[PDB]
Amino acid sequence: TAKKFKVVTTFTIIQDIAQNIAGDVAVVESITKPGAEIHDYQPTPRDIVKAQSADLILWNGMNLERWFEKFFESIKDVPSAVVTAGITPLPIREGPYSGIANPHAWMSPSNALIYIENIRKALVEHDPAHAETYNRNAQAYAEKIKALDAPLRERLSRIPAEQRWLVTSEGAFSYLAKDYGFKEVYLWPINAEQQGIPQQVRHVIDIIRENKIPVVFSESTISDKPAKQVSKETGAQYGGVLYVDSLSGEKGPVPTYISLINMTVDTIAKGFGQ
Ligand SMILES: [Mn+2]
Repeated sequence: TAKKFKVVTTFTIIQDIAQNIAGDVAVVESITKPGAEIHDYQPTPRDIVKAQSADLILWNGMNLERWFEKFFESIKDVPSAVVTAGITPLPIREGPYSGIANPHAWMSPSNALIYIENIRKALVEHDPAHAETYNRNAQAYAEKIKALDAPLRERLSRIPAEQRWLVTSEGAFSYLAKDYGFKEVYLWPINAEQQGIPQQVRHVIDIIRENKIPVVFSESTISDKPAKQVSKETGAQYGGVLYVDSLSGEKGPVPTYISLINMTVDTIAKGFGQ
């Protein structure tokens, strides 16, 4: 066991999934730090160094990392792999990114099985000496992710179907909402320029009052202020922060992809009174 295979991912969710497949034969590091905004991140010369010293670079695609393709052009002789191949996208409904794929495919545990398989195939292709370890690790981790779905689905099914409105800041939850039958309301369709402008807040407030939706949420890499404004002006409580674009630090409450899915579903469920 000389030097371990080095994998660099764009952001922390892919880092944790890939590290579960890598196990002990590869080290996986994320370009973006926990808590950093991932959509419009601005890479630095130190990020170039980190990616250039990798043996393999993984990214989400589906219009997540607006910085990645310009960034990757600076990188020489390092293979890359998009980990969303074979996932059917949901389009963004409105705004300047309307009609392109929503990037947040990982919030569906079913979709995470495809992430796992894409990451497995890339590691097997570019580090074939350890294919047996990657294959075995991916099979074990897929087993965990697959069993994750039933308790979550049952938990959210307790909410009456007609009351299943998921009101968040970024429209980051479309794939989770589809899986578990939530209608989707958000202050902005995808992180970008305009986030909490008027008209946006206005429309969400009207839908809240119309349907007496009991709770609204923010997310961990953006400002909580628009969501707290919406809850102050309406009958909805501020349900807290959901995790979607970033894990927490390793000593934080959301250190892993599994903990992110569980925490986000628990917070939603608690926002509705379990
Ligand atoms: Mn996002």
